Amino acid sequence: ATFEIVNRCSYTVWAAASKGDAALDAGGRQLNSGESWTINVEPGTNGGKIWARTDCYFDDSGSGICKTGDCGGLLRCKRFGRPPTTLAEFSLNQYGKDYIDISNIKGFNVPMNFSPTTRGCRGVRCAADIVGQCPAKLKAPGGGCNDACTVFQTSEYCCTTGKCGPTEYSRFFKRLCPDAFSYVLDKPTTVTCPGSSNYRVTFCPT
Repeated sequence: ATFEIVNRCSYTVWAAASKGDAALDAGGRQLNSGESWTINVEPGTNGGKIWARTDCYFDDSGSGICKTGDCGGLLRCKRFGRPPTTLAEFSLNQYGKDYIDISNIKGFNVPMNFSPTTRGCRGVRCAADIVGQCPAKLKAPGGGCNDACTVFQTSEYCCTTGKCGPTEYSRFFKRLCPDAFSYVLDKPTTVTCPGSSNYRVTFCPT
């Protein structure tokens, strides 16, 4: 599958793509304002994620740090990023279908649209000013809006037992972005697409 990753933000982002124990394609790249990066994701990829990283500093070997979404200090991500990260999530060619969603379960840093570029399904978007509106206790001093599990580490926020409900904090994300997951057991907002669809992830879509 092809993913076109497009930065419409006025600021540079460092895109990242991983399935948690491996990079997808090159794993990461700088995207200046307006730039597009096309990656190839292996068919059958289960639990893939794409995100933006902000305020990164890398040396000549691709080692450094990002203020949001850092993946063990690498330009080319092999692992998932440090919250807060708005997440484009996908599992491809799962019994003949693709499954896509946006998640705020690991917080929010950059607004994003995640849409198919091929026929047969719809896209999802979380484009509200979640950082600007972020509850005081969730504001990441490094930048972005943390999820409550990251901040408070409770069974209720982290859904440790598999029995959690919505919270004041999850309802904040849900109110601003109804089409993204706000907590682990949220009513699913997953879109079913034809197997082997292609996609575009757009940062700052509005």
